[PDB]
Amino acid sequence: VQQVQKKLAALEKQSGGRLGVALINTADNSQVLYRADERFAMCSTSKVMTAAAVLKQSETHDGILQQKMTIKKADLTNWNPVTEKYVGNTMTLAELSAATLQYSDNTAMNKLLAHLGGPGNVTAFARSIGDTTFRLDRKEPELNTAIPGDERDTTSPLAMAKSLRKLTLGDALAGPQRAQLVDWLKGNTTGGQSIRAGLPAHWVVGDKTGAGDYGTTNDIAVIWPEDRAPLVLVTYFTQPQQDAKWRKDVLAAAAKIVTEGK
Repeated sequence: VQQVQKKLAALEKQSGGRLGVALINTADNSQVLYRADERFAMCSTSKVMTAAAVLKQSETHDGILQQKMTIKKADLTNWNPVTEKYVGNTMTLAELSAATLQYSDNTAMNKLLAHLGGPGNVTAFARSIGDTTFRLDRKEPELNTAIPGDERDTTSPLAMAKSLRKLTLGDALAGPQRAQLVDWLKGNTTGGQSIRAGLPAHWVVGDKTGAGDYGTTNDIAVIWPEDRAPLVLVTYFTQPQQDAKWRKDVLAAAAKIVTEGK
């Protein structure tokens, strides 16, 4: 309760980094905030707003998700778990969206950025749903520099939590698109050691992870605790050393602290 703030404060002190948490309990709209208004480098978590921008398009242009793009060996980047299997072939916007959300494929992200016309467009979309904090400035892999004091490609915990609620539970997207985004998040394969690790095994979760220089370790998610009201949670973490190691365990601990008894 008031002991939640003490635990979070102590968890950050032991971590040696800077922690950001925003929890929204949709049961009564109450919130748990820790540095909720400070900016953090989104890293791969920015892929959710990006994918949602494409889904928004599909609401007007029928069959857009079935539109193809060719994959060239010169498109490959530092992380191509899926795209590298299609070199010299094509991929639909649906496959690219899936590849970037569930495997955090970097080449797939840049493909979606090209389709949309650049990061400025994603930023505009954000603005269209009432988010005045979010901002995307670069593509993969540069957007993961996470340099202290740099505002490029950042956002705040509380603002990313609200936008995720709007996209997955609110009216920012239409029915079909909303469901498709929820299914993609639920199929993520990278969140095993983060938020999920701090929750009871049988709870249902949808999330997107993030990792960048300065050991920036993030994760955003929607959590369905048995038959109760869903919880929207954002855990952002970054460190002092540019080459610091990732701390997925710090997000897991923060998750437990704020969702205990929910």
